Amino acid sequence: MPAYACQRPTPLTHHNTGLSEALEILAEAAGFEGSEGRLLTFCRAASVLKALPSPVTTLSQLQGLPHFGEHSSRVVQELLEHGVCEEVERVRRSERYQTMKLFTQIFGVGVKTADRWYREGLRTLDDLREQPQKLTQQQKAGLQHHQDLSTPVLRSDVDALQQVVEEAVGQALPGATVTLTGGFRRGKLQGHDVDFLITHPKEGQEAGLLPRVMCRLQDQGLILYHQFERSFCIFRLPQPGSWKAVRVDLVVAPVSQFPFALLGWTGSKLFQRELRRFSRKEKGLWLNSHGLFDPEQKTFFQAASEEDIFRHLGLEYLPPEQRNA
DNA sequence: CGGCATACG
DNA sequence: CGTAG
DNA sequence: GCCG
Ligand SMILES: [Mn+2]
Ligand SMILES: [Mn+2]
Ligand SMILES: [Mn+2]
Ligand SMILES: [Mn+2]
Ligand SMILES: [Mn+2]
Ligand SMILES: [Mn+2]
Ligand code: NA
Repeated sequence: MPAYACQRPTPLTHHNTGLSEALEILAEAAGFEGSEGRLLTFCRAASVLKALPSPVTTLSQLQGLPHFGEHSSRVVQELLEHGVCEEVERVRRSERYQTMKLFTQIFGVGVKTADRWYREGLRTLDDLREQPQKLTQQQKAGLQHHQDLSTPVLRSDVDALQQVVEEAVGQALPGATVTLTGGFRRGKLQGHDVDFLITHPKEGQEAGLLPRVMCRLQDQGLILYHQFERSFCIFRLPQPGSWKAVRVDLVVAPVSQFPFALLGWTGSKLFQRELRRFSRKEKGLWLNSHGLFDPEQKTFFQAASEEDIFRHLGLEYLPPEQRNA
């Protein structure tokens, strides 16, 4: 088992679901306390289990696996022996965890804002609604639409959104293309948001495109909220006899950068952090969603595909459906 | 022990 | 500070 | 919390 998640296939569904979910509770709780290091370790240990070819049945099977030390191994041992881990259950039913999770899941609210609200005694969404004076425009939108935004987005929803985005993009710039990214590109059947990457085959024609796209969507009455190259919107998606709010991200990249932006926006989050860590620490190259930089020769690697990028990093190619780290 | 990814709005 | 993957 |  390789030590970096970008070195191993990770499918969407796997053979250690319960174990990985428990470790990801502890990872999330570490984040709510600001312990980014512990969050990462628990996230990586969870992802190792997702990559295994069969169920862990015995503690012996953890020996030699990367990111399993005393703590993550104890968690697994208790779940193997009792079907529950007392630490995990204590986190689950703690008022701190429940409230931080409820608050941070609001669009516009991060750990730091949720933490300050928690320290102020706030616990519920209606607590936040009673003092709108204390909210940003973005948070007011996230709270107004919170119920819809908590409802799973389905693939049928995605196909309808993509057609309307393509129609606005085609008017903004003939020849521009729309690619579905994020978790749907990794094969998920449901999601909590939809992500699109927009480019044009003639380098430079994409400049100025996103304002033109947004203005057209707004004029069609489709934009419930928006605020450049990245747009974090809330779309009005028609539904049987009604509609629902859906989070949509629209991103523009020049075709020279498109492989890097595709790679980054396709995720997963952990996969991209691990890929960039691997790039820098093992290969001495600096990766982001714009490009891959050699800091010794001071040159950018030209890529025509994701396959190019994996090759330039010395990694076996992984299709999106195996990047579910 | 230091590191933990790296951007944009 | 928020957002993204 | 774990790795190197
Ligand atoms: Mn026991
Ligand atoms: Mn997404
Ligand atoms: Mn998104
Ligand atoms: Mn840019
Ligand atoms: Mn230390
Ligand atoms: Mn970037
Ligand atoms: Na949030």
